[PDB]
Amino acid sequence: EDFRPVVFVHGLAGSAGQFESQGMRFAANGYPAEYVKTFEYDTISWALVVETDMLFSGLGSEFGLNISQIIDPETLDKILSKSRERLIDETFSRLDRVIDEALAESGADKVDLVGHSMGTFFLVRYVNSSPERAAKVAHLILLDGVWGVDAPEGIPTLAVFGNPKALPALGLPEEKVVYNATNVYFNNMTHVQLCTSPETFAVMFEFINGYKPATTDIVPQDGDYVKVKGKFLAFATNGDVSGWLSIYPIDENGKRLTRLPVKFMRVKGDFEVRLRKGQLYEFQFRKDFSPIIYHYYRAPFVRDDLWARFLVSKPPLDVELLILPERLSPAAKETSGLLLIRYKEMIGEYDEEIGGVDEVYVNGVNVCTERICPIERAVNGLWVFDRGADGKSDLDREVVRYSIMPFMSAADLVVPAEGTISIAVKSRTGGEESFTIPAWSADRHSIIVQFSDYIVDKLA
Ligand SMILES: [Cl-]
Repeated sequence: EDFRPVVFVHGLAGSAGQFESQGMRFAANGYPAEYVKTFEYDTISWALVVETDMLFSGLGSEFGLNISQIIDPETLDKILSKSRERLIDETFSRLDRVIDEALAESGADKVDLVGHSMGTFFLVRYVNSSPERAAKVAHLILLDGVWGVDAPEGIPTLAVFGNPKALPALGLPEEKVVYNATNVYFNNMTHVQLCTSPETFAVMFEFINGYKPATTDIVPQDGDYVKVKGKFLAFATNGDVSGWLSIYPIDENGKRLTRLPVKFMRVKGDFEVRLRKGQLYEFQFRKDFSPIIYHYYRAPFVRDDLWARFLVSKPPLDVELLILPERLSPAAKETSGLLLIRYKEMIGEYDEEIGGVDEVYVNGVNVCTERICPIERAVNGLWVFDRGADGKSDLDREVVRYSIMPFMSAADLVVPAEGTISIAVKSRTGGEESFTIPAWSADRHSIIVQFSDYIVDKLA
């Protein structure tokens, strides 16, 4: 049996990340790893400059609208004043090039396209832009995005929808339906969860090949060394980010097992490295013109991953600024700053349809309350710092500066910069995950811990 390449188009504030576990699920099922292609683009210019089209009644922009608030007036003016048409020629061109180099390197003739959130809106404009394009497409998958339109002409369509409750920005929907297509609904999944979900990988595999797949678990591959091919790129705009990568292996408490790194390298966007399967690692990144030190943490690589993404904070959506006032008080040398990420909504409020709530333990305190991670917010990024630098942990006063940010939320917690910190998460879909890392100083360090979208319960 033979597979055809797949291209993945992220949604607003998204990236290849949302399709990293999917790329590995396809891998263990035969798919040669280098076939799962991700297409990244400027989610901020797209939603602002294109999706404010009347083509879907301005329905795609909704999300770029809110997130743009943080933009500097001069720079936002610059953005909107870009030519709507040229940015679509340019961009859809880069997608052609990408799809070609696909068929070409694989020998197949048709490819399968996947779209998520604003990304669905993207794909559709694309497949309907001409015949020659709709020609090079085998099947089309539209994850929890556009609805209320007819699927492209003569091209097998698949559209999956999650619980709308966790997606305010799309509104009053009685039934999400992409006409004449195969519709699948998981009313027990939230927006991004549904993109990285295993239960959603199955439906995907079947619809594009013709048969359910062997497994949907992340399979630890034979061997001692895995190949990671990631990228340090700017949040939301996905531009390449320049810096220095130092890799230090560590023990169950974040302490470095070597005095020097096992890898130190110049990075300008993309990067490749060979690492030991199942080994804990700390990714220390120093971005250009920022004296801040970034400590990236996550679960070990049980197998080749060619879609790892490390998100950096850059202009125009310099999201790290909102935390700036604080990083600057002398209080900072006494607290630690954390960013908890999980491409699977961390819910703090119960909802029958959803089925549960997660718990995120930072130093014993659970920071995934009902007022910090309500479903509406669809929390994927979570900042944990000393709000105000008062040294007091008001966990009931929601940090307001994230009100507007899509997919984020924060929480006023004090995490002592002495010894270590302990993040422990009991996922709402069963399974705990836990990390213990050095408690770095908020004055010179930022800490990014990334939870795994997939988590097993070999007993439940
Ligand atoms: Cl605030």
